[PDB]
Amino acid sequence: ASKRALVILAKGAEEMETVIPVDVMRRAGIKVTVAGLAGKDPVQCSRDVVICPDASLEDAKKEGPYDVVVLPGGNLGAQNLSESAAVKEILKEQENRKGLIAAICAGPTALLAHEIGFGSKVTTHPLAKDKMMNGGHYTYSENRVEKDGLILTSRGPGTSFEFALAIVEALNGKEVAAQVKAPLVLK
Amino acid sequence: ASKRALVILAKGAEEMETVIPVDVMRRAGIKVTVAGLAGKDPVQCSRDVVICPDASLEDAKKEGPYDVVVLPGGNLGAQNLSESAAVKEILKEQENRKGLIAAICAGPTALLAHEIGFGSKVTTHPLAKDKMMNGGHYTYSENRVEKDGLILTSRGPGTSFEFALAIVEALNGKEVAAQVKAPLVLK
Repeated sequence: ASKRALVILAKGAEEMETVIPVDVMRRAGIKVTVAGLAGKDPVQCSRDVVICPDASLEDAKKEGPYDVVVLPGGNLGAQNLSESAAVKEILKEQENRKGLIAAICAGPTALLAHEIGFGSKVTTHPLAKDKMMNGGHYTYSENRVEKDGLILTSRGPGTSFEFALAIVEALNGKEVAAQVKAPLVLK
Repeated sequence: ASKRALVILAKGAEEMETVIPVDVMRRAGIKVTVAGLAGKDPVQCSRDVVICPDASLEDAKKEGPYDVVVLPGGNLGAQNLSESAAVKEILKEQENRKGLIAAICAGPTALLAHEIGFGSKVTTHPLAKDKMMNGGHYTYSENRVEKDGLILTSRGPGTSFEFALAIVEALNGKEVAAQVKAPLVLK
């Protein structure tokens, strides 16, 4: 069967950090569901790009567990994710079932807000470090992509490809990741 | 005043090649208009990401000339751009007025279809080279970003950031490009 990914899209989400992983994972044969936090309506991203989610988080949630739950960054988007009880439940369940959780940029602060994976080595956008480290519940890393067990984090728009490919490797293996990477014309 | 950019969005367009330049240019203070080729309705991109254009190409066109006309890639999207008479007129006018034209991935083949900038040194996605070189109307380059005068081209999803930053430098200068680049956490 094909692995499945849940991407939670909220207003203020960084559109590059949303689209790059969605696109790359789909190139990997992963069944991706772009779930709107607020509902089924179009989401206005941080730089005003408007994306239409495949479904509402409420409905997507009802579609069994996913092999990975992806949290895009963007300050306002991360704040929305952090204040959502629905998101809290989803991450709690994913962590409990030992499923992968991937967050990029300011996205990881949602993990702190919902007390997810405390003790994990994580990274975030440089400007989100202080917020993420409030209380010292995680150990900080400057690696472009950081994967501590089932907690995978990344730094920003510029690390989106590395972040996406790391998720692909975790779900479908190194061979698939390399196959998907070549046509992208990356480094 | 602020520079203005026209991004032409067609069905099948590569969403990463569309969103990255739009986002980066907006970070640069450039007024960007995402114009839908088919109309004002949402556009289904190559990897099914659905983007809502700011306006129709027909209406965007009526909004005077732009400092840059951007053509995203994606095979099906490039084909749509190449078959559009509206696009032909827009590029002809931009070239005539000596305005910048930027195309990435398969996007440059739209230039060939509309006989734009013949004789220019250009690059495209590796798989689009043969189509672009039919007739030998351009000279090929393997540079990740190629800028020959007012014709700026790039190779693929993985060169999108370099492509966008090149456009920013061309419109607003090196200082602004560097300022916009730092927060992205690129190479």
